[PDB]
Amino acid sequence: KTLEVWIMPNSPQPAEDFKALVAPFEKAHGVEVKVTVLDWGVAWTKITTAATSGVGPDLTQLGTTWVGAISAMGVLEPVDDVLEALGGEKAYLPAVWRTTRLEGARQATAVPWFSELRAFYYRTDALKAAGVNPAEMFASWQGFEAGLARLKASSFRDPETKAPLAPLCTPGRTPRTLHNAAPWIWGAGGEIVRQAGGRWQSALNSPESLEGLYFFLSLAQKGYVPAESLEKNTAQIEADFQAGKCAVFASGPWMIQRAQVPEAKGGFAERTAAKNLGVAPYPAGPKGRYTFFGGSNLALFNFSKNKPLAKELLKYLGGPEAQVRYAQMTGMLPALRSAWSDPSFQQNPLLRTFIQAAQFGRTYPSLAGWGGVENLAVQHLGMAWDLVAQGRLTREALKDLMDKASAAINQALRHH
Ligand SMILES: OC[C@H]1O[C@@H](O[C@H]2[C@H](O)[C@@H](O)[C@H](O[C@H]3[C@H](O)[C@@H](O)[C@H](O[C@H]4[C@H](O)[C@@H](O)[C@H](O)O[C@@H]4CO)O[C@@H]3CO)O[C@@H]2CO)[C@H](O)[C@@H](O)[C@@H]1O
Ligand SMILES: O=S([O-])[O-]
Ligand SMILES: [Cl-]
Ligand SMILES: [Cl-]
Repeated sequence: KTLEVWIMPNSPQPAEDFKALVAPFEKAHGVEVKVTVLDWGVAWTKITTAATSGVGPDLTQLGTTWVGAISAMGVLEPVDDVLEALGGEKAYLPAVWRTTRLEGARQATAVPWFSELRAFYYRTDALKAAGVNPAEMFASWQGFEAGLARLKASSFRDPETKAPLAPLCTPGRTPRTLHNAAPWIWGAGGEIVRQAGGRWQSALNSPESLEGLYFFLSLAQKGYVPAESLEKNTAQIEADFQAGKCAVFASGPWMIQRAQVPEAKGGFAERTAAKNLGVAPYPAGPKGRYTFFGGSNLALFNFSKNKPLAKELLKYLGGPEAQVRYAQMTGMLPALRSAWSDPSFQQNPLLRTFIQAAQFGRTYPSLAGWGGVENLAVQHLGMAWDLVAQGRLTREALKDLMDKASAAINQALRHH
């Protein structure tokens, strides 16, 4: 007997860690779990091709923001039974519960696996050298910009690179997601989409969304993000932070784990950044404090030939033992609320900051059209980063680009 599972790179050795996670299950049931690791860049294509073709695994990892879209194609097995066996609605943060289904759908189609949310890594040595108190820098938009100005004026040089650090690293290539931009949209009192009388519309071109997006993109145009960074993607910016080229960088809790792993094993423990590593929440914007809260769920294709066994594996991977173990392996947080209280998560001072930041966590709505909405948004946001790189992003040009984005998004949303 065989189960196939598709996962994304959640840990330093994704396949080996997942095999070690499921070895007790394999023994107890007399079964082999075969795993295939999909890059996040190609996962959507691979998963939607399995969905329409009927050729795929028994289980796939799904990003929380994708559950609605894949569920709407009618290809996922109901898993309300698994969720009831895991403790039902009360066993999960409501934000997590809402990712188990397409908004407004009758049955659940995904089991929560892990949660993640975004905060700022910072170089503790660089902020001390600049005279920046992270408590002031990360409290407010004004404190954020004031600390980036101090980091820009700093005479600090990395002790390995013998070079200055960039104040902020953020990618300017066409993003794959709005994860980096969302907290600035939200902090200004904006939204990506808004429901009015049942129907979803873009709000990327609202005055509030434009204020937040402009604030964020203009940090790079004011010189706090180097030119080189706007020609880089997330993976390259992450490597730059790890190699000691950036003072401040937004990411998920996984990087805490990677900071404790040797380079040999796909970590960065030997690097100065790992030994001078701090974490602070996103600053409060004028309409409050938000950060992106996501993670990944597991779903069972309705064409699987091993549904009963597959659901046993969903109950295993969703349950307390596997939930704590996999969070430990990945640096992610458990999707199961009770597992947050495990003392292993409360003892890393950096992870404790992620946990506290979850009070301001915000999710995308679970829409059928989400894949197309985010794809359309990031294509237009890619062009606004192109203007930034030329010093030509004006409020007017950003409004023009978000009006186009909003037309495209409203036209896609009318197709559901
Ligand atoms: O949008 C869909 C989905 O996104 C989820 O967020 C994902 C990001 O999409 C993804 O790009 C990000 O990828 C991380 C990966 O998790 C890490 O393991 C990896 O970390 C190491 C890695 O071990 C090495 O192999 C790699 O080469 O280098 C890095 C350096 O430390 O870093 C990548 C790149 O950022 O992971 C996110 C979390 O899963 C949301 O969570 C979800 O809600 C969305 O639906
Ligand atoms: O940053 S100035 O263009 O508002
Ligand atoms: Cl961005
Ligand atoms: Cl939103």
